[PDB]
Amino acid sequence: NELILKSLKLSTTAKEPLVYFYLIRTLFRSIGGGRFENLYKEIMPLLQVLLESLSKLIHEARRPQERDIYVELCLTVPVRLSVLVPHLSYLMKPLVYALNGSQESVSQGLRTLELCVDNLTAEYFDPIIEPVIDDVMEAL
Repeated sequence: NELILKSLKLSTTAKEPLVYFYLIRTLFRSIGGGRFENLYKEIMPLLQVLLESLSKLIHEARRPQERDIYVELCLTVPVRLSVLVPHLSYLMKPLVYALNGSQESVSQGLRTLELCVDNLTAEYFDPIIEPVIDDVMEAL
């Protein structure tokens, strides 16, 4: 938790903030265990909202690689789906970006969508996907 919070805090003021996001991406990729999602549960909203803000307010400065990193962090959260049922609105926006990206991002987005459609009930999930259903279906 301390590492994640510090990484974000100096990412707010680093000369090249992408390095800290690379570190967080590596951490999420290489992490696995029962207690770590329990530790991420408390700090989920801050990370989600920060990734949302950076993803929406980026204009592809150097390449789309920063947006790719942001969406990969957003959809590669190690927590189980049961805890992740709330805050799904933060996940919905990067879904279209992932589905419109490269091969790995497309695969990650498709895996997230498959995990989402079957577990969640229709009446709960439908309003959440409604704002971006047209673009999601076009990309699909």
